Amino acid sequence: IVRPVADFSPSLWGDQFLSFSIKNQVAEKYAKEIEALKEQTRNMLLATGMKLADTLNLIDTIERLGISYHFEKEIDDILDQIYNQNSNCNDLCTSALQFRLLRQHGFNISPEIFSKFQDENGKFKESLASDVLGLLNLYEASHVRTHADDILEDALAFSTIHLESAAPHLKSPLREQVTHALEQCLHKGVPRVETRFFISSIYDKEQSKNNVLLRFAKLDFNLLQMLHKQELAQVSRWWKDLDFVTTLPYARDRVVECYFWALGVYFEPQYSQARVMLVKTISMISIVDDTFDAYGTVKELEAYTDAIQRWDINEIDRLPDYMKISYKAILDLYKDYEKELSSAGRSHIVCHAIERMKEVVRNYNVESTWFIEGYTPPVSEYLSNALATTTYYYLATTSYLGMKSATEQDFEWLSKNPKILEASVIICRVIDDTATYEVEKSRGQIATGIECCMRDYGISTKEAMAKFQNMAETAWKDINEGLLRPTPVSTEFLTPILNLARIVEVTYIHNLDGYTHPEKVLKPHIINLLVDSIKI
Ligand SMILES: CC(C)=CCC/C(C)=C/CC/C(C)=C/COP(=O)(O)OP(=O)(O)O
Ligand SMILES: [Mg+2]
Ligand SMILES: [Mg+2]
Ligand SMILES: [Mg+2]
Repeated sequence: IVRPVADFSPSLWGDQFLSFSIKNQVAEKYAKEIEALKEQTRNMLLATGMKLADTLNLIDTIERLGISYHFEKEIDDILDQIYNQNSNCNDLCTSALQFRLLRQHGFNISPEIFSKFQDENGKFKESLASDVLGLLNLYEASHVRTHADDILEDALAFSTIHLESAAPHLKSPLREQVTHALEQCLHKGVPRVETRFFISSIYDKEQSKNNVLLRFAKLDFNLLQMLHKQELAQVSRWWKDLDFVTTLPYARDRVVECYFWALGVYFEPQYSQARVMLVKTISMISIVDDTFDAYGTVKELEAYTDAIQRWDINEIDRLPDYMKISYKAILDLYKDYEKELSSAGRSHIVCHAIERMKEVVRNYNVESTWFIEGYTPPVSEYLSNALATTTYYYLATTSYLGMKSATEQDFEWLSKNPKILEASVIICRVIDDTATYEVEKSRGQIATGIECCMRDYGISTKEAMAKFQNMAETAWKDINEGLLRPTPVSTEFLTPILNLARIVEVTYIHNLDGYTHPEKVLKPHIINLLVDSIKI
């Protein structure tokens, strides 16, 4: 008796990532020049007597070039002084850039800086329609607004229509920059993805470009990439020596895509241990999801759920043979995590990710019960269960394990479901439900998010999808507020949550599943970050 037929596609990568040997003489040549270039760039930033506009473009450029992680103190000192001087007598270009940079760094600059660009209605003067650089910087700023910033309600609609109108007659590479911004704003994009584009497609082709910065950025990207390929190789060998590819054939083989996810949360060198731990957890929870979703009967899913709650190797024999495989690999993974952290006396913190995982599994089992019964809950009740099945409470907790500065007090903050984490989870939930509604409705999912929304409020599929779209917009306003100073925990521990929200937006862009169907969205990203170097 049982089970379903297989419909998931295999790893489109094969074994091309399994073996990477660093050219050690090259790695050392790149690092040699980067040291030199890094200090020239420090002295650019610490130059006395620059104009406001010149300082902001410098800082903007270093950030989009992806080398700003080298200068976090310098950039901060400078923005703090800009914030505290209240300078605005400027143009739309400089004002909007000033607003965006300060807010992204948590400085609660007043949105009244924009009042001089508006009439008596809080609607932007149409005489600004001929100023393309002003419109571009306004467009990017409009994505960083909060609930206190309703003066900016018109800014996205206003800049968009006039950038669309101007774009075809613009010189290059400006035209390519405007066209790309309309597809993907800076604030909600994945940082490595935006950096690759900017270095190669834009800055490399500017006539105004600074040669020192460009070469710095190219060498730095390509050097980090060698690190990332080493990480991916070692994770690929771990996945292979597990061999779920042949013994648990019902599950997707997506370890490379899971690594891309992890790289989106943080790309810097100091988080290499954190990235390796995170990707192992993503790929394992993905197998557990396919067990609930694509193979296991209601009886054995109940046994799997209770074994996860009790968390004890003694429990394996109460499970079907095929569940013994994954269950043992899960218990083993956390015993590994404990050993790796034993060297800095941080083993005790592992228990936090584990409790979050038990929670994910309970809700997988509820979601299954709803399916068998054909139950369509209220939107209220649907959310109470379906928020945790995004796994985002659990990946956020897991992202802290490998960060050497995460303290127990940091995990306690996160355990209370703070507002910035709840918003990141809400974005994942509603975007995934909008993108995959038809996919599931076709194969009997009565308990799908949009369908609860339709039955509850008594509305069409169009109106349901627009209410979800709107929940996502509210959630971004709450993320943006959550970054403002004074912060509840250090900023280092907020950025991973923000980056989780960015991954959703990039993966589900234009509205179909990019994780299940990687060749859609992710394949070109993975090639640009992890296969092709930037050509010097
Ligand atoms: C939610 C999400 C996009 C997570 C991305 C990162 C991650 C943990 C992937 C694991 C596998 C997963 C949740 C696939 C979605 O399919 P599904 O339809 O079984 O997921 P669902 O039950 O959350 O809709
Ligand atoms: Mg599922
Ligand atoms: Mg699934
Ligand atoms: Mg789904």
